[PDB]
Amino acid sequence: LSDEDFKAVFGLTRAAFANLPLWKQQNLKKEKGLF
Repeated sequence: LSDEDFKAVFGLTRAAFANLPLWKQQNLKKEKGLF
């Protein structure tokens, strides 16, 4: 995912996503298109 497209997916840039705690990253990744 391109950073800005990633932002379009998750609402925040990859940097900001990584700034999030592991569980939050996992939650967002699950929400993306896993569960």
